[PDB]
Amino acid sequence: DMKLFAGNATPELAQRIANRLYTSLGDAAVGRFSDGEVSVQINENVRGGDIFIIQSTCAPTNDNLMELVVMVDALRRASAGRITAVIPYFGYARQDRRVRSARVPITAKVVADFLSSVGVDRVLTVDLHAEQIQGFFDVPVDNVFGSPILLEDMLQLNLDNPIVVSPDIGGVVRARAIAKLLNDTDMAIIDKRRQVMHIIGDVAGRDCVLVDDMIDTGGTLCKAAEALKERGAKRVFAYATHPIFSGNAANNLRNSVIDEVVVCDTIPLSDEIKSLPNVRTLTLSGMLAEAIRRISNEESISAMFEH
Amino acid sequence: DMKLFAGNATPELAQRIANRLYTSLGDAAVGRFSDGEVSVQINENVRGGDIFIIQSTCAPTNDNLMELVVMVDALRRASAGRITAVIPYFGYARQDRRVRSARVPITAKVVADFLSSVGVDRVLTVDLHAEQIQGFFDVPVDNVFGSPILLEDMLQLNLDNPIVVSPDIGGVVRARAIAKLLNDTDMAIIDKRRQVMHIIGDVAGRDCVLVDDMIDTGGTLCKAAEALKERGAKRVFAYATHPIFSGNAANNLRNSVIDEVVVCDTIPLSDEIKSLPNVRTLTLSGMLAEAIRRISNEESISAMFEH
Amino acid sequence: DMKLFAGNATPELAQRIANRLYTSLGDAAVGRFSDGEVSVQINENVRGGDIFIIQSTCAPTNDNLMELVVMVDALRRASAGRITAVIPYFGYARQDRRVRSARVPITAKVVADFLSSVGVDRVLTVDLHAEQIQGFFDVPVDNVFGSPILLEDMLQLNLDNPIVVSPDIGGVVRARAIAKLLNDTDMAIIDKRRQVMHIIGDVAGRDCVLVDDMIDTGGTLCKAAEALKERGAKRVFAYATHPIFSGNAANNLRNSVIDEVVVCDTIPLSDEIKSLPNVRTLTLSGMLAEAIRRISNEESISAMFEH
Amino acid sequence: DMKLFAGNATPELAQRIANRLYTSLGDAAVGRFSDGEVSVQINENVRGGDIFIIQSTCAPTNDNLMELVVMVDALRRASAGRITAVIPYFGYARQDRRVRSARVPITAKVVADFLSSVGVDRVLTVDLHAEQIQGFFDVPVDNVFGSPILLEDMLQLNLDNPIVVSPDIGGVVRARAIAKLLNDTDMAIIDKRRQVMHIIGDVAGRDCVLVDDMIDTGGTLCKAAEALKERGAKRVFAYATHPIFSGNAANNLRNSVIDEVVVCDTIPLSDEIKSLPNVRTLTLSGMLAEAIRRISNEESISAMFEH
Amino acid sequence: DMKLFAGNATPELAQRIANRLYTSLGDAAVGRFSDGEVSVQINENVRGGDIFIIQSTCAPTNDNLMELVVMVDALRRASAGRITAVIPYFGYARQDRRVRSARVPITAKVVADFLSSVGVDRVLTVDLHAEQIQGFFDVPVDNVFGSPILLEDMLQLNLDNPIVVSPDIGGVVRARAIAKLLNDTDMAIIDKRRQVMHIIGDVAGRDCVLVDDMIDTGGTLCKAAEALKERGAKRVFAYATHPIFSGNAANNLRNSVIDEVVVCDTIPLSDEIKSLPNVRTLTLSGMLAEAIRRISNEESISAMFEH
Amino acid sequence: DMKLFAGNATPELAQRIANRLYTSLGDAAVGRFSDGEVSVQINENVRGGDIFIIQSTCAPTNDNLMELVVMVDALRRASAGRITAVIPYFGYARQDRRVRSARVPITAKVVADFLSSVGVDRVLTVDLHAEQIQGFFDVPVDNVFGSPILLEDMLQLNLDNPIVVSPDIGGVVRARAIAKLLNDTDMAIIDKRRQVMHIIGDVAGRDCVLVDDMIDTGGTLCKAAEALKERGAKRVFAYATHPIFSGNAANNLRNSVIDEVVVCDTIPLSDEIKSLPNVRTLTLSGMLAEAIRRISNEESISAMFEH
Ligand SMILES: Nc1ncnc2c1ncn2[C@@H]1O[C@H](COP(=O)(O)OP(=O)(O)O)[C@@H](O)[C@H]1O
Ligand SMILES: Nc1ncnc2c1ncn2[C@@H]1O[C@H](COP(=O)(O)OP(=O)(O)O)[C@@H](O)[C@H]1O
Ligand SMILES: Nc1ncnc2c1ncn2[C@@H]1O[C@H](COP(=O)(O)OP(=O)(O)O)[C@@H](O)[C@H]1O
Ligand SMILES: Nc1ncnc2c1ncn2[C@@H]1O[C@H](COP(=O)(O)OP(=O)(O)O)[C@@H](O)[C@H]1O
Ligand SMILES: O=P(O)(O)OC[C@H]1O[C@H](O)[C@H](O)[C@@H]1O
Ligand SMILES: O=P(O)(O)OC[C@H]1O[C@H](O)[C@H](O)[C@@H]1O
Ligand SMILES: O=P(O)(O)OC[C@H]1O[C@H](O)[C@H](O)[C@@H]1O
Ligand SMILES: O=P(O)(O)OC[C@H]1O[C@H](O)[C@H](O)[C@@H]1O
Ligand SMILES: O=P(O)(O)OC[C@H]1O[C@H](O)[C@H](O)[C@@H]1O
Ligand SMILES: O=P(O)(O)OC[C@H]1O[C@H](O)[C@H](O)[C@@H]1O
Ligand SMILES: [Mg+2]
Ligand SMILES: [Mg+2]
Ligand SMILES: [Mg+2]
Ligand SMILES: [Mg+2]
Ligand SMILES: [Mg+2]
Ligand SMILES: [Mg+2]
Ligand SMILES: [Mg+2]
Ligand SMILES: [Mg+2]
Ligand SMILES: [Mg+2]
Ligand SMILES: [Mg+2]
Ligand SMILES: [Mg+2]
Ligand SMILES: [Mg+2]
Repeated sequence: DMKLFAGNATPELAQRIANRLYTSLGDAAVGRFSDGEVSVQINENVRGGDIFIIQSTCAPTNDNLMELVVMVDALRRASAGRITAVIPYFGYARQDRRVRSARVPITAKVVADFLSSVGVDRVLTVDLHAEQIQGFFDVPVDNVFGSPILLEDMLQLNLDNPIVVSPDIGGVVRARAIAKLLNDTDMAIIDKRRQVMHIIGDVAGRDCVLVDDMIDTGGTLCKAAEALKERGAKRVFAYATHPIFSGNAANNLRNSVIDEVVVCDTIPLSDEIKSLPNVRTLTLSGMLAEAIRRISNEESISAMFEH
Repeated sequence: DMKLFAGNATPELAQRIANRLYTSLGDAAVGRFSDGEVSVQINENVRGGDIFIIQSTCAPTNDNLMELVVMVDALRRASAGRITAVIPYFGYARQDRRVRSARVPITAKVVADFLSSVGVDRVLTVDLHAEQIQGFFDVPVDNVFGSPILLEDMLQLNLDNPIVVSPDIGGVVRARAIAKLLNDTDMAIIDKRRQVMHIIGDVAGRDCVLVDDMIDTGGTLCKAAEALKERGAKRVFAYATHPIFSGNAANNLRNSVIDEVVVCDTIPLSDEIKSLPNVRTLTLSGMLAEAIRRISNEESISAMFEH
Repeated sequence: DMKLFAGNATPELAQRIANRLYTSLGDAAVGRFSDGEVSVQINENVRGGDIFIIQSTCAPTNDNLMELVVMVDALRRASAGRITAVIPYFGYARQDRRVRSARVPITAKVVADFLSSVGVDRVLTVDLHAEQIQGFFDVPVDNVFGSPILLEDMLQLNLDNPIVVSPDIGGVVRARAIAKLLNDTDMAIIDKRRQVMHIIGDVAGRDCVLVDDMIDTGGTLCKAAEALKERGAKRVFAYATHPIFSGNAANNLRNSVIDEVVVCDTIPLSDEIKSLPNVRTLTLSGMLAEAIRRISNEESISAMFEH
Repeated sequence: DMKLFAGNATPELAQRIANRLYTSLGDAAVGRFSDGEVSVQINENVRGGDIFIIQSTCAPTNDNLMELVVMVDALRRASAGRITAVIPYFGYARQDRRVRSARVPITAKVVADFLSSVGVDRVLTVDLHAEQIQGFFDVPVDNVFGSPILLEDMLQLNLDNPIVVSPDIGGVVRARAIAKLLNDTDMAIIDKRRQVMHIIGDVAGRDCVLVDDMIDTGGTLCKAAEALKERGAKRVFAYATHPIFSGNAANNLRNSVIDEVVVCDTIPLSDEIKSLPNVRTLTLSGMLAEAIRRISNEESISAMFEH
Repeated sequence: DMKLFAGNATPELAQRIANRLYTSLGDAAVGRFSDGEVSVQINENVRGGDIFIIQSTCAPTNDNLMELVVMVDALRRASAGRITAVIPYFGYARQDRRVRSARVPITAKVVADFLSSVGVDRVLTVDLHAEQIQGFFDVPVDNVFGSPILLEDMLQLNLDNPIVVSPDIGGVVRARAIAKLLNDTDMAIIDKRRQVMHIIGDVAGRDCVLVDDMIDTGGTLCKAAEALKERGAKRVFAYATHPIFSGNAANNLRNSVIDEVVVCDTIPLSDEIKSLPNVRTLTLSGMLAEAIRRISNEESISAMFEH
Repeated sequence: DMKLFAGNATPELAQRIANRLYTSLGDAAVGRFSDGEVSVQINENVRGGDIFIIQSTCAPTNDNLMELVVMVDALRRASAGRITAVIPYFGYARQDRRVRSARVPITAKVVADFLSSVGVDRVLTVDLHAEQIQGFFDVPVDNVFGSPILLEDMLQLNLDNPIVVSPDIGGVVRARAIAKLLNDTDMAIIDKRRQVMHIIGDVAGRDCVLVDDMIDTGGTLCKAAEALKERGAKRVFAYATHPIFSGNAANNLRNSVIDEVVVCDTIPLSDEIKSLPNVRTLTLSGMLAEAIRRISNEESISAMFEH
C-alpha cells in the first residue's frame, strides 16, 4: 500500500511524480488557520500503510518545514506503517558547522533532530549541500545526485572543447566529478581574494560550463562569468540543481553575460524568473519516481547512480 | 549571571522587562538570510550563565518558533548553564488533542518536544489555553495567570452589580474564577446551538463583563455582546489576556456594541487595532519581571498567584 | 494472530469482550508472591503476535498498575509483535497539572511514561478525565466515549421535557454534548461557592438528568440532587461512566433523593453497591470488542463515534 | 542544602537517620486519596537543593514504590537540584533474569527504569540480592554491606569454634565472606535435592551461624537448622539483613530449633514478630547516616566498607 | 529471508552453522584499512531481511567488538528488517559490578549499551558469566546453556561414582546443576583462603569432574586438580564451555595432573593448545543452528533447554 | 578542581600539557587483563570534579577507543562533575558518509554516539577531517586548527615566492586558507585522473608547500611531489597536522624528492619514522593547554583562532 501525500511547497512536482507512478495523490487537507498556524487533516485511512510525503523545505522555509513535521505527526498518530520524507531540496543545509567556534547554531542538525523526533523512518533528498548531513540522522538517508539529467542536457549542446568551472572553492569536488563524466575534460577553479577573482587554469578560447549545487542570488555566478569572459572564453553556461533565486537574482541574471542557465525543478520558479528568456528547467520527476518505486518494492537503490 | 535575550516577536515587552530588572538585553544578532532562513549569532560570552529568552510564538508563528529553537540550540552549543524560555503567548496551544480520533496532529505536543529536544530547561508562560500542556514537558513549566492585572483594572470601573459572562463553554472555569475574585458576583454562560445564542443566567439590567483567555477574530465575542445587549444588559466589557486579533478582528470590533476591550501585552498590537478608540492595553512586564527574578534567585514561585 | 490477556482488575469484562470476539482469553498466570510482589508468567507462544491486554487501573490502583506494566515487560521480552493496552478506566487521570505551581506531581504523565517505557504500542481508553492526556503519550491513544450507551438508556425513560445538569463546573462540556445529543434539550449548571449550591438555569417542574464522567464518593452528586429537588424538580437521574464508589458512597447513595443511578462496567461493583435497589449497570463489552476488532484488522476507528 | 524526606514505609528509620545527622525531616504531605491513589505535596522550598528520600520498597510493595516515584516526580518538577533515593531494602530484586528463557519479566530492571525515568540521580541500598543490579541503572548505585554490624554482634556471642553455614546455594559467596571476616573460620553448605537436605562440611559438635541476605518465610531456614541440629550441632544462630517475614514466618520461627534470630532494621517488624522472644534487631541508622553524610559532602564512599 | 553474516572472530563455527541450516554465508567484505581501522561493506541486498550476525567478542576483544558494532550499523543503514547478534562468547562479561564502590567501570553494561545503540534487535549467547546480564539489555536475550553437550560427553566416560567439583566459589550453582543432571551425584567445593586450597566434601577414592564456565589461564584449575589428587582422587577431568586459554595456559595444562580437558568451540583454539594431547573439543554448531532456526520461524525457544 | 587523566595512546603529549598547566596527571591504573580486555581503575576522589581526559584514537585504534570510553564510564559512575574528552586526533573521521548509498557504515557517527552514550560532556579536537562531524554530537565540540604552529614554522623558511599546493581535491579549502595566511600567495591544485597527475596552476621555478591534514601512507604525497618537481619546482615541503604514517610510509618518504616533512605531535612517531633525517615535529602542547585553561575557567574559546 503505497500512498503519496504532498504539501504546499512543491505540488506540481508531486503531481508529476504521482503521474509517473500511475497513482494519485492522497487526500489530505493542508492549509492555515486564521492566525497563520498550520492546519492538517488526513482524510483517508493510512493504518499500516507505506507513506511517502513529497515536500521541499524551500522559501517560505519555516512554514514548509512546519507543514512537513506536522504532517508526519498526524500520520504517525493515525497508525501509519512507515513514513518516508521525500525532500527534494533540503533547507538549512548550509548551516552545518560552527567555524572557529562561533556562537552560531548547527541548524541542519536541529532540523534532522526534529524530523527524527516526529517519527520519520527514511529521508530521500537531491544533492545535499554537505554529504555529511547523512550522518545527522539515525535513519537511512539516500542522497541522489542530479548530475545524470544535467549531463544529458550538457551533451546535447555540442560544446567546443568545453572546460568545467566551479564558481567557488566549495564546489571543486562536484565540478571535478562533472568534468570526469563529461568526456574527461579539464577543470578550472575560480579563486576569490580580498574583490578580484583569480582563475586557476586556462580558459582562453574555450566554452565554459559553470556547475554548482544551487543558485541563491547569482552575484558570485555573474561575477565568475564576467571574469571568465574577460580572460577570453567563447560561451558561458551555468548548470545548477537547486534554483533558489533569492533577493536580486532576476536582475543579476538579466544583466549578465551568461548564455544559458539550466536548473532542475526541486524548487518552483517565480513569474519573475520564468519571464527571463535564457533560463531553462529540467525535470527530476522521473528519477524521484524511480527512487520511490525502488524504496517501496525493497529493491536495491544503487541502480540510481548510473549515467 | 542573569542574561536576557530577545527575539523579534516581542522586543518592546522584552525591553520593558529588562528595564524592570535594571539590566540590559544581551547582545545577539537575530535576523534572516537572503532566502528567508533564520540567522542567529550570540555576540557575548554565555559560558555557565543563567539565560532567559523572551519571545512569544505569535504570528508569524512558524518564523517566531524557529527563531526561538535556533536561539536555544546556539546557546546550548556555546556552553550556557541553564536556559529558561519565557514564552508569554504559547502558540499552537489550541491543538491539544484528537477529538473522535480525527487524523489530526497534536501540535502543542510537537512544539513541546521540539523545545525539549533543543535543550530548554524551564518554561514560563501566561494563561495557557489548556493547563494540561504543563504535562507535555518533562521540565518545570510555570503557568502564570494574568487575572491579577485584569481584576485590578475591573475594580476601577465601578460596575453596577456586575455579572461575569463566558463567551463560550470552554471558558466557564476561568469565568467562574474571575467571578469569585470579583467580590463573589454571579456568572452567566453563553450556550450556542445549531446559529442562535442561548444565555443561561439572568443579565437583565446588569453590567456584563465578558472574560476570555484570547480574542482571535472577535466574531463570537461580538455575537455574545449582541445577545447580552438584546436580553437587556446595560454595558458590556470584554477582558482578555492574549490579543491575537486575526482576520477581520478590527472591523468586527469597530462595528460592535462592546463599550471597552481590555487586553494584556503578550502580543504586540497592529496599527489597525491601535487606531481603534475603545481598545486598551495593560502591561504584564512587572509580573513577568518578578517571576524571572524569583526563578533566578531560587525563591518560591507560589507568591506570584496572589491578588 | 489476535491474543487477549487479562489481569485481575476486570476479569469478567475481559471474559465478555472475549465472548463477543468469539475467542478465548490467553493463558497466563498472574498472581502474587508470598510477600505481595506481582508474579507473571506467560504460558503460551506470543512471538510475533498482536496482543491486547485488558485491565483497568482501578482500586487497588497501584497493584493493578504494576500488574499491567509487568505483563507488558514480560510480553515484550517474549518477542511479542504489537502490544495494545486496553485500559477501560485510566487511574491517576485526575492528577493532570500543577495548579498555581503547587509542589505536586503530574501523576498521569508519570503513568504514561511508565507505559511508554515498558513498550506499549497503543492505548485504548473510555472517557478520559482530561482529553489532553492523549498528548501525554507518543503512541496513538483512542479515547472512546461511553455516551452512546448512556444516551440509548436515557431515551428509554420517557422523560418529561428533560434538562441536562452538570454537578460541577468541570463537567459542563460533557453535559452540553449530552444535551445536544438528547433531542437538543436545555442545560443547567451547578455553581458551588464558599457551602451553598447555586443553580444557573431553570429546573422548575422538569426532569433532571445529572451527567458526569465518574462517581467517586457521591457527596457532590447527592448535594446537587438535593438542591435540584429543592428548586422544584420532578425526578433526578444520575448517569456516569466510571463507578468508582469510594469511601462512604453506598451510604450517600442510600440516603439520597436520586431516583436512579446508571453506570457503565469499567470498574467492577462491590457487594455493598450491588445490594442497592436503585443502581443499574450498562455494559461496554460490545463497544470495546468492536474497537478491538477495528484496531486488529487495520480498519478506521472513526466509526466508533456515532449514535 | 541537605534536605531529608521520608515516605510511609520506614518512618522510624528515617527519624533515626535524621537524628544522627542533627537535622529534621522535610515537611511533605504524603498520603492517599479517597479511592486509594497516592497523594503527594511538598510543603517547602526545594529549589536547587540536595534532596535525599528515605524509603524502602517493602510490603505493601507496590504502594511504597508508587509513593517513591511520585515523590521524585513532584520534587523534580519543583526544580530540585539533585535527588538521591535511599532505598534500604530494594523490592523486586529477586526477579533479576529469565531462567531458560521463561516468559517472565525482569522486574528489577523495570523498577530501575521507572526510577531513572522520574529523574533519580543516585541510589543507595543495603545488601542487594544480586550485585549486578548496579548495572541496571545509568546513575551511580552504592551497595552498602550490612556485614559490619552483624559481625560486631557475632563477635559478642563467644561462640565455640563456630562454623558459618549458608542455608542455600545462592548464599555461598556471602557466607564465605562472613566466614573470612569471622576469625577465618570454616564454612559449610546446605545442599537440597529432590526433599532431603545434604550438608557438605563437618558440623559435629560446633556452633553454627546461618547467614542470609533475607528471611522471607523462614521455611528453608528452619529446615536447615533442623538438619544442622540432627547432624549434631550445639547451637544454631540465624543472621540476616532484611526481615521480610512474610506468610507463616512467625509460626515457623516459634516452632523452630534456632536459638537466636538477629536482623537489621531495613523493614519494620510486625507486632506478631516483635512478640517473639528470640528475635533481636540491630540498627543501620548510623551506617546510612554516615553514607548520606559522605555523599552530601562529596567525600569518598569507599570508607564505608571497613570492619 | 534468513541471511547469515560472519566476522573474522569465529569463521569456521559460522560455516558449520551455515552448513547445518543448509544455506551459505552472506557476502560481505569485512577487513581492515591500512592504519588498522575496521572496514565493512555489505555486498548484497538486505532490505527487509531477517539478518543473523555470528561473531564472538573474543581476543583480540576490542577489534572483534568494533567489527560487530560496525557491521550492525552498516546493516541498519542499509534498511535491514531485524538484526540478531549471535555472540557465542560474550566478552567483558566478568566486569559486571563495582565491588565496594571501587572506581571501576561496569564494562558489560557499556557493551550492552553500544549494541543497543547501533540497533541490535535480539542477542543469543552461550553460558553468560552472569545471568543478570540479560537485564543489561532492553531487547530479548536468550542465554543458552552448553551443559547438554558436555553432559552427553560426560556420560560416555563410565566414571566410577563421580563427584562434581567447582574450582571456585563462583561456580557452585553451575556445578550443582551439572551434578543434579549427572545421575544426581554428590558435589564438592574448593575453598581458597589467604594460599592453601580447602576442599569441602569427600573426594577420597572417587573420580572428580571439574566444571567451569571458562578456562582463562588454567592456574586455579591446575591448583584445584593438584589438591584433589593430593586428597586421594583417582582421575580428574576438566569440563568448560569457553576455551579462552590466555597467558601461560598451554604450559599450565601441559604440566598438570588433569587427565582430560573438554571444551566447546565458542572460541577458536590456537596451534599451541591444539598440539596438546589431552585437550578435546565439542561442537555447539548444531545447538546454535537449532536456536537460529527457532528464532527465525517464530517458534518457542524453551525447547532448547532439555537434555 | 581541574583533574587531568591520560590513556596509553599519547602519554608524552599529556605530560607536556600537564607541565604547561603546572599540574600533574591524575592517578589511574589503565592497562590490560590477561586476555587483552581493557582494565581501568581510578585511584583518587573525583566527586564533583572537572575532568579532562587526553587520548588520541590512533593506532591501535580500537584499543585506544575502548580505553577512552571505559575511562569515561568509570569516571561517570564515580560521580564526576563534568567530563571533557580531549582527542587530539579523532580516529574513524574519514568514514563520514555513504557515497552513492553504498552499504557501508558511517563510523564517525557510531563513535560520536558511543562517546555521547558513556557520558562525555564536551569534545576538543585538532583539525577534524570533516568539520561537519561537529554536528554528529549533541555536546559542544571545539575543532581547533593547527595552522598557527605550521604557519609560524613556514615563515621561518625564507621561501622564494612560495606557492601552496593541495595534494588532492579534498584539501583545496585548507590549502586556500593556508595560502591566504601565507602573505596571500598563490595556490595550485593537483588533479588525478584515470594514473597521471594534472597540475592546475603555474609552479615553474617556485618553492612548493604541500599542505594536508594528515599523511597516512605518503603515496599520493610522494607522487604529487614528483609531479611538482617534474614541472620545474625548486624545493618541495610537506606540512601536515596528523602523522599517521601507516603501511609503507617510511620507505615512501625515504625514497622521495621532498626536502622537509613537518608534522605536529597528535600521534607519537615510531622509531622507523624518527630515524628519517628529513622529518621534523612541532608541538601542540601549548595550544591544547591554553584551550583546556579557557574551557576550565569558562572563558571565551574564540581567542584560540588567531595567528
Ligand atoms: N485566573 C485563574 N485563577 C484561579 N484559577 C484559575 C484561573 N484560571 C483558571 N483557573 C482554574 O480554575 C480551577 C478552580 O480551582 P480553585 O480556584 O482552586 O477553586 P475550587 O478548587 O474551589 O474550584 C483551578 O483548577 C484553576 O486551574
Ligand atoms: N460524549 C461526548 N461526545 C461528544 N463530544 C464530547 C463528549 N464528551 C466530551 N466532548 C467534547 O466536547 C467538545 C464539543 O465539540 P463538538 O462536539 O465538536 O461540538 P462544537 O465543536 O460545535 O462545540 C469536543 O471537543 C469533545 O472533546
Ligand atoms: N558482606 C560482604 N563483604 C565482602 N564481600 C561480599 C559481601 N557480600 C558479598 N560479597 C561478595 O563476595 C565477593 C568476594 O570477593 P573478595 O571479598 O574481594 O575476596 P576474593 O576476591 O579474594 O574472593 C565480592 O565480589 C563481593 O561482591
Ligand atoms: N586552518 C584553517 N584556517 C581557517 N579556515 C579553515 C582552516 N581549515 C579549514 N578552514 C575552512 O575554510 C573556510 C574558509 O572560510 P573563511 O576562512 O571564513 O574565508 P571565506 O569565508 O572568506 O572563504 C572556513 O569555513 C573554514 O571552515
Ligand atoms: O548566494 P550566492 O553566492 O550568490 O550563490 C549561491 C552560492 O552560495 C553557496 O556557496 C552555494 O553553494 C552557492 O555556491
Ligand atoms: O476565534 P474566536 O472564536 O473568534 O475568538 C477566540 C476564541 O477561540 C478559542 O475558543 C479561544 O479560546 C476564544 O474563545
Ligand atoms: O469525588 P466526588 O466529588 O464526590 O465525585 C466525583 C467527582 O470528582 C471529579 O470532579 C470527578 O470528575 C467527579 O465530578
Ligand atoms: O523464602 P525463603 O526461602 O523461606 O527465605 C528467603 C530465601 O529466599 C531467597 O533465596 C532469599 O535469598 C532467601 O534465601
Ligand atoms: O583466570 P583463571 O582463574 O585461571 O580461570 C578462569 C576462572 O576466572 C573466572 O572466575 C572464571 O569464571 C574462571 O573460574
Ligand atoms: O592515504 P594517503 O592518500 O597516502 O595520504 C593521506 C590522504 O588520504 C586522505 O585523503 C587524507 O585526507 C590524505 O589526503
Ligand atoms: Mg558549504
Ligand atoms: Mg558555493
Ligand atoms: Mg480549547
Ligand atoms: Mg474559547
Ligand atoms: Mg478535572
Ligand atoms: Mg467533577
Ligand atoms: Mg537469587
Ligand atoms: Mg536464598
Ligand atoms: Mg564472576
Ligand atoms: Mg570462576
Ligand atoms: Mg575526506
Ligand atoms: Mg586527502
